[PDB]
Amino acid sequence: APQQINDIVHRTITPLIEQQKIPGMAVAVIYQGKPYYFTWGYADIAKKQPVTQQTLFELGSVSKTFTGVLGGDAIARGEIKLSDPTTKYWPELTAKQWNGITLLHLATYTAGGLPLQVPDEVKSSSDLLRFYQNWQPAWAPGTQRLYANSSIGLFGALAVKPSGLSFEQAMQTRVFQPLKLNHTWINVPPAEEKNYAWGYREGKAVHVSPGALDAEAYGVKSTIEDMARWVQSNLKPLDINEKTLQQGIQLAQSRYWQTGDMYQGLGWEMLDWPVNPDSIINGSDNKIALAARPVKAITPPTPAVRASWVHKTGATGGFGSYVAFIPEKELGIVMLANKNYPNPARVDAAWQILNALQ
Ligand SMILES: CCN1C(=O)CC(=O)N(CC)C1=S
Ligand SMILES: CCN1C(=O)CC(=O)N(CC)C1=S
Repeated sequence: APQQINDIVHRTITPLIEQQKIPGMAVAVIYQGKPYYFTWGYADIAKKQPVTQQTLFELGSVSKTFTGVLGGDAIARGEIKLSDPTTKYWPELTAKQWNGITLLHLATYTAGGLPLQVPDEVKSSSDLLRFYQNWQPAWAPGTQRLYANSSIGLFGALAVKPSGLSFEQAMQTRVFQPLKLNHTWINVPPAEEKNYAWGYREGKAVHVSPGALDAEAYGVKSTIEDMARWVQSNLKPLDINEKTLQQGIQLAQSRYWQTGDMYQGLGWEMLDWPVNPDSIINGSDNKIALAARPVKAITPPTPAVRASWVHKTGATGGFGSYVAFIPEKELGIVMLANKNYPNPARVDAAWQILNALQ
């Protein structure tokens, strides 16, 4: 790799790992469309297993970008419309507050205050129905963005209903496989378990627990190589042969809502490039990222803007991940770690690295 890339990455990531006490980390830098890989530390401390390019990390919320793209693919297939009412795909949802709440609203956290987490008490499908039936919005639909697994999670579930496929099957066959993401999983098969890093929370080794709509909201695990390929795909959607997937990716980066200087896509979030680093750094802090904020409707949505900082932070109990890229520049980065460390530290490192290379 170019010594510039090596120095920039190492000078940035080494202190980050030290300061944040990150056990293991993998980084991919996409420079002029080509990936460059870097690994540090341990995937499994007790077994002294190092991080490698084949190490599986929990993506957490970065999963929502796959979910967004899968939804976009379903739109392109004509199987769903984002303008349709939610009740069209879930007739049992008869409570009156669901009037006027569309798939768009679910996909973009603008339904009116759906909670961050689906309650752990929800186990069966009937529990799930009861939950959404009894949910009372704090706001009118399409007025406030509140980041929520219960929102985009339900979107994912409904988006694949007409296809007849389970969410996992739709994702595998319509997204993972055509993009040759051969080491990306919703459920890690035993054959791949040896590469599945442990997460670390408070010194304890942890993996993500099963939960309602987990697959749809935070259930993807991937390697640094597949995630680099994921970024390449989202950098250059036109190079992709499957028409609907190609279109789906474009739709996922459309700008549907604005709050502050940020735009909400399907899973992906975007800002105009060049960005104010303080804005994306401070904005990633949960006190802002998880806050209720008013939205300006983008009518109609702006098609994917090449001059954008496109990104997503992700977390599970034991993992912290970040993906960012700039389509106009053929420039991107993936940061995968088996510790959930503060978002602003992730974004700061990413902007430091990409800015030096642009
Ligand atoms: C649905 C119309 N539309 C958009 O709003 C944005 C976009 O990028 N594209 C192209 C795939 C379309 S068709
Ligand atoms: C349910 C997954 N998960 C976590 O475990 C921890 C966390 O901070 N976040 C982000 C809100 C998520 S989605």
